[PDB]
Amino acid sequence: FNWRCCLIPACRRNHKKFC
Repeated sequence: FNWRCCLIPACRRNHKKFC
């Protein structure tokens, strides 16, 4: 997982806060 989510749009949309 890591910040990979931050790079993925559909994921960072719900985990913007992660980054």
